[PDB]
Amino acid sequence: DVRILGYDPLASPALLQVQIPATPTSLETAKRGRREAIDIITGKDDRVLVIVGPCSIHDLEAAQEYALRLKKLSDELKGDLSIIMRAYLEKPRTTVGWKGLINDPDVNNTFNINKGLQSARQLFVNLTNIGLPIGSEMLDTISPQYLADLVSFGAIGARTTESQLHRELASGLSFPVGFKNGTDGTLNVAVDACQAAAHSHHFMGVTKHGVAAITTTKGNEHCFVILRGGKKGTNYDAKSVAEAKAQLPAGSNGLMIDYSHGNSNKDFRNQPKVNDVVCEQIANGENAITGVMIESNINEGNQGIPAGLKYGVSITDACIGWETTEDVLRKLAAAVRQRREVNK
Amino acid sequence: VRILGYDPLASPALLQVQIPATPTSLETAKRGRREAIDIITGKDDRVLVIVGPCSIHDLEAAQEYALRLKKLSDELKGDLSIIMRAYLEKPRTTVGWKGLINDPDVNNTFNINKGLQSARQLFVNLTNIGLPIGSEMLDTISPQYLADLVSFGAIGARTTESQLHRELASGLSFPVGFKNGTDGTLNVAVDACQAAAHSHHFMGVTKHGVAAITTTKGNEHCFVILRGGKKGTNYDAKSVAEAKAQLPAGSNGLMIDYSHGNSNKDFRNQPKVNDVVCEQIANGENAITGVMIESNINEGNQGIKYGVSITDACIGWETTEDVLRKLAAAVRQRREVNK
Repeated sequence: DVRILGYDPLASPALLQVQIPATPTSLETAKRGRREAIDIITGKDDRVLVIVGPCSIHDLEAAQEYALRLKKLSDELKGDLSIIMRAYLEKPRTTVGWKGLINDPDVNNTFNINKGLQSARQLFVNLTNIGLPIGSEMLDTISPQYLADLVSFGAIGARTTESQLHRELASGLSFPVGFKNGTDGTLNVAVDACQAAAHSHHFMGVTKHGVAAITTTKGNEHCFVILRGGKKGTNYDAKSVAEAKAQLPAGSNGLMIDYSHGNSNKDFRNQPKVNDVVCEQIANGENAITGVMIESNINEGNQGIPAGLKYGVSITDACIGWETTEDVLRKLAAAVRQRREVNK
Repeated sequence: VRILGYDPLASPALLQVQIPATPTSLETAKRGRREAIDIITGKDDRVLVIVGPCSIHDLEAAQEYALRLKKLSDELKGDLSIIMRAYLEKPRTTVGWKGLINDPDVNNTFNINKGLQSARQLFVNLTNIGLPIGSEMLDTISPQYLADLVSFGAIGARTTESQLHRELASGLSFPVGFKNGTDGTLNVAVDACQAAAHSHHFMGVTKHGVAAITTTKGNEHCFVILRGGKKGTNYDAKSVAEAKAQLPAGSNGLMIDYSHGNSNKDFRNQPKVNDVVCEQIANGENAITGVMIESNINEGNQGIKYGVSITDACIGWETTEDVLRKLAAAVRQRREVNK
């Protein structure tokens, strides 16, 4: 313990779950989000699954406002799109920086993780309680025990798609899991991850009672590849999509395309450009594209962490604002309708 | 719905009572760390060598290997500081045998409590003969059971980018080598060393086997391991010059893995990589402070024979002697250059 400063007590999952119960609405919402997401990625439904919302959540009330606008849009476009809100609680850093709402809910380097788990769970109940399903990046392998009952979708980030621990984690999650392609822009690691996660694994993990035990998973048949560009370039276009389709094994689920990150080339204004190219593929009969991801907030851009934060603006990566989001989604729903025409 | 179930797990503290370190084991681990630190931080002009099997599946074969390695270590100690690879955890490309801890019987029964007892008994057995050991830290819970015996940890190419493994390293009491990425570039290993040098706060399992919030202090003894990848091998002078060019101030010396990416998928290339690395060292390259060698009693591998790897192919004992004696010579030559 030369490099361990200390340990602080942590409430168990079971304890937090009693303290912050899911409402029946929250639970039905999470189940429905899972059902719709499965039906889409497995080709039973010809709608597109859309994971859309903030790069990260740092503000429960602004997250609620965003959610109410998203749910309204989602009610309008539900013939064409199954919408899940990005409610991301955990942020992998290039080196160091704010890791998200759980790790440091006060965003002031006090690292009050019990309050962070309380805030995260309260947030997930608040969003799902209005009938809006949520998804998050599953970065921590312990935190999902606190939150999994409320979640309809998990992502594994580009920096952890290759990680055996994250493939083991995904193999035991009760909802669909998207693996990002690697930061270098190649697909093989995400295809490999979906294979690995489809198998049962045995590994040490923390239970609802907060104790380590040996977990046996069943394997998760609802993992899919997310194309998110990378060093080798963007990969949302028809040729990259064809390339991806060629690498997918029998039994594979549909592809999801992330408009942001590697596919935006360091500029949120590019998300609508990626939309137009993806919509052209879909409208013209591409059925292997079953999902998209969009980094969207109330207002566009991002800001520094100095509290004196501007309302409704990301404190991590730059997002498109709400108004651009509505345009992009209506455009995407139009493309879904056209694809239906092509398929008849 | 996707959890079949949970089986009880002995706590780290329990297993530490059940399989105690000897005083020699503890001293050996401490010495291994001191020596590795002095090398990677430039205090000592010997080279640090992490050498031994791709993986351990057989404690008796590992012991006989250790006894040969400890004897060679005593011969070459003015020039090399040797730590044995005792790798218990193996990351797979998709699926396959994950190593001794996960499935000690190698038959898909997954008796993790027995794997942890075999792992700890193995680590005691090796350090008890005065030979320090090192392992890849894949599992973030496993180190609680074994850390007192370990002098070096590696983070594999597939997990150098993972925030969880950078957090882990920041709290380990020994030097940690981050492998470069599977694409063959070093940026992610440089970033990882930066990240692991900082204090972190995260949920982790304690010695009593319960989850708690850990605060780490940061690990200043992390270094980059050059291990090739898609982009090509990276053990040559140009690769080393490019690597030194991206190291921040305060960086530790580089380690070169002779195997994996650097071997073009062919264990017989490790002595060729040795020649090229020796030539740089002998001629005055002081940034190369460590090497890593996949070595066993007998050469090659086998699919799932005594002294032969069941994972990646290794060089055999005799080749290993020759490689390490040549390396030692290169170290002596570098001392001459630096005068």
